[PDB]
Amino acid sequence: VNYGWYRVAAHYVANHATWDLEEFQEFLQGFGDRLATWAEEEGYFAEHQSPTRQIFEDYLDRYLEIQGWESDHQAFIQELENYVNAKTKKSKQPICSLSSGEFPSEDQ
RNA sequence: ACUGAAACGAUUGUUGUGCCCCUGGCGGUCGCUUUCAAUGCCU
Repeated sequence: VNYGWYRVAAHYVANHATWDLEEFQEFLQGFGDRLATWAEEEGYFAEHQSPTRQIFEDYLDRYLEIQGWESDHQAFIQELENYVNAKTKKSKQPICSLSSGEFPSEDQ
């Protein structure tokens, strides 16, 4: 619940108590852009992963066809292998509740 | 392991509370217990 920041904010809002909500939002938009520039001049944030692009490129490769595309037989073994292990310690995230689990899944 | 193995939409609850089959009403009207009779017969 990170109670400490509510004390920080309440000091800045008490010191500048003359503000209304809209001239406050004009402050905080400038505070965010300072934070953004400062974070990337120091390099203090990561180039985070891109997993949904990869599984989406593989979703297209299984299920989209234009006439005259080359096509392969799907490896349905991976869809069974993921079900056979869905309740076994060697599965890291839960299996999909809306589908078979042939693509990587994550908690809802 | 049947997309599996076990699997209570459940618990509690008043169709309730008030209510005059009520008000008005003459068993009424007409009607002779009537009609006839020797306290009699003799001293």
